[PDB]
Amino acid sequence: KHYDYIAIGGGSGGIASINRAAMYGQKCALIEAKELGGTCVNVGCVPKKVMWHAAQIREAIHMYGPDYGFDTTINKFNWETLIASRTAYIDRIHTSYENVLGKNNVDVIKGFARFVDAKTLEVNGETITADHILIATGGRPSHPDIPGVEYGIDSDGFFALPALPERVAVVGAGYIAVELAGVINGLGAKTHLFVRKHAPLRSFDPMISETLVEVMNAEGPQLHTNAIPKAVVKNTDGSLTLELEDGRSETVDCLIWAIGREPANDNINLEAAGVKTNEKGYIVVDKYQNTNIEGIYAVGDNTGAVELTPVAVAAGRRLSERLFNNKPDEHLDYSNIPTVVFSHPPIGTVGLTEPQAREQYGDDQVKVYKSSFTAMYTAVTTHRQPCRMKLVCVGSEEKIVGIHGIGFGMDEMLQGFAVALKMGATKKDFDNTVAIHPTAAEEFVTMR
Amino acid sequence: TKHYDYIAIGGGSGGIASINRAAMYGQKCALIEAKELGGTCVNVGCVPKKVMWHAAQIREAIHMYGPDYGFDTTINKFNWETLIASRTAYIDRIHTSYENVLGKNNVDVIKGFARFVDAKTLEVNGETITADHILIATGGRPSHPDIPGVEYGIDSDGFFALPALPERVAVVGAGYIAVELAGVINGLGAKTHLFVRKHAPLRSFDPMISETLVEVMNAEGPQLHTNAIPKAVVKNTDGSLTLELEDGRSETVDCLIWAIGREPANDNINLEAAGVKTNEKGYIVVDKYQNTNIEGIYAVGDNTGAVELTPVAVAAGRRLSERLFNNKPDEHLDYSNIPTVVFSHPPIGTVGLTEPQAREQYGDDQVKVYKSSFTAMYTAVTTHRQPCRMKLVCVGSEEKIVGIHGIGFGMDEMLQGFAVALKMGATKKDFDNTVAIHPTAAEEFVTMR
Ligand SMILES: Cc1cc2nc3c(=O)[nH]c(=O)nc-3n(C[C@H](O)[C@H](O)[C@H](O)COP(=O)(O)OP(=O)(O)OC[C@H]3O[C@@H](n4cnc5c(N)ncnc54)[C@H](O)[C@@H]3O)c2cc1C
Ligand SMILES: Cc1cc2nc3c(=O)[nH]c(=O)nc-3n(C[C@H](O)[C@H](O)[C@H](O)COP(=O)(O)OP(=O)(O)OC[C@H]3O[C@@H](n4cnc5c(N)ncnc54)[C@H](O)[C@@H]3O)c2cc1C
Repeated sequence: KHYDYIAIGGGSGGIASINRAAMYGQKCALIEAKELGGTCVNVGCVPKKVMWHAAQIREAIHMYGPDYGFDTTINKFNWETLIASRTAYIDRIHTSYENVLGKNNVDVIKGFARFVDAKTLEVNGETITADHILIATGGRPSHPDIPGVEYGIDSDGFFALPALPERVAVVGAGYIAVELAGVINGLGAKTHLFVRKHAPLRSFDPMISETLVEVMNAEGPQLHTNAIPKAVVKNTDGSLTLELEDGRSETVDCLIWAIGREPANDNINLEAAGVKTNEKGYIVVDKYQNTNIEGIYAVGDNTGAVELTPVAVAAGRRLSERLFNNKPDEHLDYSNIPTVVFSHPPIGTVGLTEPQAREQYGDDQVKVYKSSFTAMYTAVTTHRQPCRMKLVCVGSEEKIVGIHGIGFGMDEMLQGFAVALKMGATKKDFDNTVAIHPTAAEEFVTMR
Repeated sequence: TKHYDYIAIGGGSGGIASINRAAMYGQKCALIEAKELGGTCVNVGCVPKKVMWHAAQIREAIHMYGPDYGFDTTINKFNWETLIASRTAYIDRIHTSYENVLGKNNVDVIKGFARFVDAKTLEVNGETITADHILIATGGRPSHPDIPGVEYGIDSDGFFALPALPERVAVVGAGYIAVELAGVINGLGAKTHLFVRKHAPLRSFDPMISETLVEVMNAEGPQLHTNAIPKAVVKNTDGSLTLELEDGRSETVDCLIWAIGREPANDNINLEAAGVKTNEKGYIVVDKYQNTNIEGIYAVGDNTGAVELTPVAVAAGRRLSERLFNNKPDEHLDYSNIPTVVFSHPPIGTVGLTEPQAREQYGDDQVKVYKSSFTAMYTAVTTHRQPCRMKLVCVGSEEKIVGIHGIGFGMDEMLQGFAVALKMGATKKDFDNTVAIHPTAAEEFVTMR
């Protein structure tokens, strides 16, 4: 069959790009091998945040509730109820995506697509062709090459767990590892986080990784630094022992590898089409998401750009705007992208870390404002938690170039500040806005 | 007589903020406070109210949302004395923090009630003190209706003094304080009734907000009673109270809270002696710079009739001290586009014009509204789904944003940054060119179509 536009992959980039193209009168197909919504709906953003809210409830009950006067017994934590509630919600989201594609008159093809040539794809026996093809195949979890690697599960396997294990080891140091260790610790399992160097989230502003270690030392998970996995041994009683190169070992009931992800660009016969990948296997794209082959584009996690859904969505929509709505220079600016990590406590960051701003503008130019306070929710309890915020300003005008915070409230406060940063906010702009009291967010507009 | 450069009558939000900033530029200052430092906000307002909102959030997490997340829990005991002890200890720590700053600033704090002797002289505890600049920042107090049995009701000060949680509670009023208190008390488990005089609470807020709030109250409490005009309160034989309305409806509760309004506390300090003029409602009249009619006397905060919020008293007090003592002859607070959060169930955040106000001021042809409505993800997996509704109000070709309104989980922390953007003159394009953060409620404002 022939189409104007085909997107291979029904994840964040594929759905956003095909719906926007279909609005401009293009006849479109979307090929998806598994579930609509991709990694973020099914094994990513959405089920992760439900599990985070579940940890938050268990912490309100068990950790903070006693100092607020609530003596509570958790009679049972029914894991199947939570998974059944999470699954029904994701099923409702699937139905909504289908409804939107249908209204848009997009043909959804369920199957695994491979290139025959630059303009031709085979899917389920059938051959289809199009003048514009978007490869938005995402990625998948990496696994280390060590003895016993196969006794560990990865983030996909975490969402498929039948019960919460008693003792859990999470290996990795990026935001996924930190979020999963934070959620599993919050639900009551004995949780260990193993990072290779001295702290998780090493690329984040120092204030953020410092505070997170602080919190972890006070409330779990148990952090183990300088940990290089060497082997995993399955024990007679079925437990696992993770061996570190330095001789340390830990015996857990479940081990999750959360070391990194790799691109899923490999069994689709890119060779036929002549699309060039880079060393790491990412599809190489220019500013405009163009591959080396005229008429083939890539967006999302398979291009090696930052691995976030809003980025695959925004790049995918701007691409359909360029191709089909004659906006020849439309493209995503990949700077000043806001990130929230659903750690305990949450992290929000946009712009340059203080080290980056100093390297780029010089210490002479950089003024940093910082605030450290106890989160009001925790201030009346014996489990007080820090909240730390930093504004990084450059020049005499103190133009804001980085906003960073860790503490309750960071997840919802950051979006509006990211709009202000994108507009070119100076410290004066923030100070001239009246605070909202009592909130964590008013700290950014009353820094001195 | 002791003589000061600057004296503030009232140690609450505006008095403390103004005196500290004056003291920073070397002015010798006195602060007179008749009760506790921090004023209404610290002692019977912002701070204890938010601590009780958190306690209602924890009881809702245990009792309402937790079972659908798989937690089967028994609340063995809700110890109110423990909650009140934690709350009170926290406020005592804040009193100490204020004392520390004022002390480091060499401000003389006088505990007693001040009254004017003439335009430059105050008497406090039999002593006389004088100053070249006097700031009246006396705040306000709860109003009470003039009807039989009003004294069987308490007001919001009395709420923070409750010795226990009553089983049945009536809150009478329709503004943000009645709404917050009724949602907290309901969240804490009491049978709660909210009585409003017309069709909905928060009638001055954008219609989307009062509408959604009614929906939520009808689904999860408090019980809302509209067109309610209190006629009398009867104390019954058993101790309960029956509130009787003008149209003949009646309700028997164990506690009744008046949260109908607040009046200025400007009536017992002998303003006459100083020559200061107040308006019909008893507020002190000030200009753009917080000047009263008497040269050298100024007023800020709730006793001027401006918007009754702590950040506004603070910002106007600090800018007044900059204008007077740090050579900024034009410094003053812009009272437009002040953001507000209401800690209702769910919270509300608003800044700028409501859709009605924007249509009246700019005409229907100029106004473009964008709206979004969805289920809060926290509640979406439970049997107690709660709406989240958001609205951007835009004007002109450029779609300049003039109002941002929302009700739903997350509105309390997301609004500050969008208020900065609105203050910067943001258009809908500026929100649209910012990359979203997923999954949040706040990303809805940058992806509206
Ligand atoms: C545990 C976890 C948590 C995360 N949390 C967040 C978060 O909270 N916020 C956030 O912004 N980001 C989050 N992310 C990242 C986000 O999920 C990704 O960045 C986003 O999904 C990437 O979009 P995409 O379009 O590139 O690919 P994907 O969503 O991965 O989708 C690609 C689709 O291609 C399909 N497919 C692959 N090859 C073929 C083929 N040849 N034929 C047909 N179909 C094919 C796949 O089945 C898949 O559905 C998270 C990721 C993980 C793993
Ligand atoms: C229940 C409730 C909840 C609220 N919640 C919020 C909120 O969450 N956020 C928010 O921004 N605002 C909130 N407010 C509003 C806020 O509390 C007020 O706007 C703020 O306190 C006003 O500051 P002020 O300086 O004008 O007066 P106040 O804080 O009231 O202080 C005035 C002070 O003057 C003292 N005084 C009076 N007369 C004399 C005298 N002659 N001599 C000596 N001392 C005297 C009083 O004892 C008092 O301490 C709330 C108010 C209430 C009642």
